[PDB]
Amino acid sequence: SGIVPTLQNIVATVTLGCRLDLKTVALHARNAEYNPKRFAAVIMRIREPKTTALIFASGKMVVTGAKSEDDSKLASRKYARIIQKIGFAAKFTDFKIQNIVGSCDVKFPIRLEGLAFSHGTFSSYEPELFPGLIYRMVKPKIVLLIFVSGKIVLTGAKQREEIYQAFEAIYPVLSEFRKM
DNA sequence: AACAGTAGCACGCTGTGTATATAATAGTGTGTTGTACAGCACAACTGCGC
Repeated sequence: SGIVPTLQNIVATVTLGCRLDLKTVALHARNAEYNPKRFAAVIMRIREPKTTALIFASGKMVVTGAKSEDDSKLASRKYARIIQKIGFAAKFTDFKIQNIVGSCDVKFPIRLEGLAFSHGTFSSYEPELFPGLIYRMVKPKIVLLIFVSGKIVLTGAKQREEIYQAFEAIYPVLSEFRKM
């Protein structure tokens, strides 16, 4: 082994606590998009940490694109400050990470059909529909996308340890189904 | 007759469908409920006439 998964995307939610006028928000923000007809939220962005926020009239906000939990909270506080600077009585509350995505490379090809047959109740593999095997782990409850190349995607985690836990649990199985 | 330029065709590369999680919230679609409108031979009935 020796491989440890790399975090790729962190999704979080934040309650600003006050109602927002989206045209005002979009108008005053330096990096905003807002087309009511397409989606009901201002799509705001900041350069550091590089992230994207979906800002709603209710004052709720979704922050995505961060590569670390630190970066997620940091960028979230920053978006909240922007809203304040524009003039609303916003508050940075209820910061919570909802989804963590990770990925790695085991460095060997995998026999997906064998794995799907062996771990049938957790696996779903339809190569004509999507080339990767969808593995639904029980403990921890994580979803893994397994590819012939040996590249692995882990998602559905609320905490970093779950990403790490799942990979540790899957590695022996990937080894059992290697090609070379 | 030869050379240069322009147009057309073919090939290669980049971008967007499929799948995973996860939050946000008002809309859109579907289903259900309510209201309104549109071959014998003999056996029995029944029908007609006295």
